Amino acid sequence: DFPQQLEACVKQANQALSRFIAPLPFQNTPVVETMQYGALLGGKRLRPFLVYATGHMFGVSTNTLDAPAAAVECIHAYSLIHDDLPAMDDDDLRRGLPTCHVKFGEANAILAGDALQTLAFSILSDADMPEVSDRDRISMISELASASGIAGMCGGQALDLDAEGKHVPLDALERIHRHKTGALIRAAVRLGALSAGDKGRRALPVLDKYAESIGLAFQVQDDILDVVGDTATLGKRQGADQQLGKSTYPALLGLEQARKKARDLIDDARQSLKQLAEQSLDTSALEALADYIIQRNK
Amino acid sequence: AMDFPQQLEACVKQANQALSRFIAPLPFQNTPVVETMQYGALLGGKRLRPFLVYATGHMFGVSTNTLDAPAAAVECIHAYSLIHDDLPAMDDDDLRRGLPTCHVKFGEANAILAGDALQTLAFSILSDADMPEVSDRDRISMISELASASGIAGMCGGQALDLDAEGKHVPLDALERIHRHKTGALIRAAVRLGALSAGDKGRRALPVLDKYAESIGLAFQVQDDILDVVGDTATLGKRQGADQQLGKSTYPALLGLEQARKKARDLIDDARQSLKQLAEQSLDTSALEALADYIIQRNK
Ligand SMILES: CC(C)=CCSP(=O)(O)OP(=O)(O)O
Ligand SMILES: CC(C)=CCSP(=O)(O)OP(=O)(O)O
Ligand SMILES: CC(C)CCOP(=O)(O)OP(=O)(O)O
Ligand SMILES: CC(C)CCOP(=O)(O)OP(=O)(O)O
Ligand SMILES: [Mg+2]
Ligand SMILES: [Mg+2]
Ligand SMILES: [Mg+2]
Ligand SMILES: [Mg+2]
Ligand SMILES: [Mg+2]
Ligand SMILES: [Mg+2]
Repeated sequence: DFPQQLEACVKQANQALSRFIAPLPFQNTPVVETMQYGALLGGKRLRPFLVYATGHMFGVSTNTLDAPAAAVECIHAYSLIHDDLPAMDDDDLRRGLPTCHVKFGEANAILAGDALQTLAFSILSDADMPEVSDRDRISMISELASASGIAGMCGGQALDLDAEGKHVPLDALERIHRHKTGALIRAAVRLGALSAGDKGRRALPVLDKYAESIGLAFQVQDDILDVVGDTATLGKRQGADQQLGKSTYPALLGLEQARKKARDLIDDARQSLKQLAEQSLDTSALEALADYIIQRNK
Repeated sequence: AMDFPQQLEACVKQANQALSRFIAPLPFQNTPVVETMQYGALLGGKRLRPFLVYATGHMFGVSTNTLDAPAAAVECIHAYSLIHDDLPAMDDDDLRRGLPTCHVKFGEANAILAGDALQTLAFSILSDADMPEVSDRDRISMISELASASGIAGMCGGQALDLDAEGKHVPLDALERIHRHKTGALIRAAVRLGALSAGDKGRRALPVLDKYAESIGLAFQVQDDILDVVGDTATLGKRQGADQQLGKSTYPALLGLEQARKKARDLIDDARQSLKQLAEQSLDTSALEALADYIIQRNK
């Protein structure tokens, strides 16, 4: 039952984040309230899911995986807070609630996003991960940083800002999505595998292919749902991309062709999972998620 | 012997070289966002935090080349913090380091992402850069420290209290709290990163180096408050009376100029008292003595 595994992942990840947010100073001040709101209230937690599902393949303990799970979700949550700001996408709705900058003001959203970024790295450097070597811990931190910064998520966000109003062609659009979305999703998978020493790293070339495909599919589905989704189901505004002239898969290719591309990427993702079930790994959660990425309505 | 003004410039040249070396391999060169990081990180600034890193590591025989990593890292964090600080939602400044601020020059969006990227870059340097005499444990401790000094327990927490204190004329203890977090934490991290580069010898010095750093840390910000009142815009690189314009809670606003000055003097008195304990173990404290003094003698 995949919806129960989602649900359980959400609960598990939220307690992980709360564990790491609890010892922080300034509890019940605006800025920290904004971090909790942005990190913990709503969300599918698909990236934590990727961390846990990857790590679980190699038999690493869930409790260990809480660290990298919470960390990728901190980067993710920070990314949404900034992405909603007036200078960026100017959204007032996210996860069925007023966005961070709307409820707490711009200054607090900005700072809460900054602080969440930093918390991702406190967690990866300070958290208990019993069976993870120092060298491996450094590799997780290195990967998360590269995936989140100008070579990954921030760099894609900048390609996205520059492509507003230009209706860039397919190759450039692929480049935007792979960076702004794909990179962090590949970091999730990679953090899961990096928790698992030699066997985890032996799976990386293939898990990489898997991650690059679901990562891109995830963003084209995000683009598709922006066009055809209900504001009430999505938790954020239908038509937000059209309204700003964002370059997207549906705007360029139309809906049918964009759905077709997302399906091609999941077919390919499934091929890469087929190679892992040959290294004796149980890919069942990673397959269910890959389907879910393009079948979901939120 | 020792000629502070040329050490300061050599440190700027060395830190800029280090920053540059870590930015060059990055993708999207000559695009608005990397232009914004380069502008905000490299064009001007005193590089006092890198000075702290270098000077501290040098006391323990640590190689300058190794120290380029933590030093560029603390300066990456510092630079990001300024870009976000000047934003219209924050301090709404149009002028820094003699030039238009990143948001005026590049747009708000580009300034937010440049800042975001510079923070991340800080952690990519500490995780990736070569640091041959530094152990894994010490590199993790460098990351953990920069992290807790940069976020809500340090610089960001400090910026949020600063923002909350606008128009609220907070008393001395709450003002000290603001300054120790928003400014102190990162200067202390520069010192800690220098010491952690030296492994065990550096760790044994931390209790004391912390006392030093805690005092120059606070001093830094009270002198920054004083300079906001009495400084020439053209010398500061930033607008005189910006604090007074936003109702910021500052040392001079609360205590007046004489008393803020005296508090800065007293904190450097204390900072140099701590450094005497380190010179007693035959560590050369002269560069940190000199910097402590420059922190309240400076006019920018
Ligand atoms: C926020 C980041 C880095 C990426 C996602 S793209 P987006 O602006 O389309 O995201 P939403 O549709 O706003 O959820
Ligand atoms: C920029 C950070 C984190 C702290 C310093 S306080 P400030 O806003 O007074 O600094 P400036 O005077 O704007 O340089
Ligand atoms: C497309 C994207 C990177 C922005 C939102 O991603 P998401 O649909 O996983 O958002 P949630 O965390 O709210 O589920
Ligand atoms: C007061 C403060 C922490 C912000 C500016 O610090 P600073 O005077 O070192 O600024 P520079 O990097 O421009 O020298
Ligand atoms: Mg958005
Ligand atoms: Mg966006
Ligand atoms: Mg979208
Ligand atoms: Mg300020
Ligand atoms: Mg300011
Ligand atoms: Mg100031």
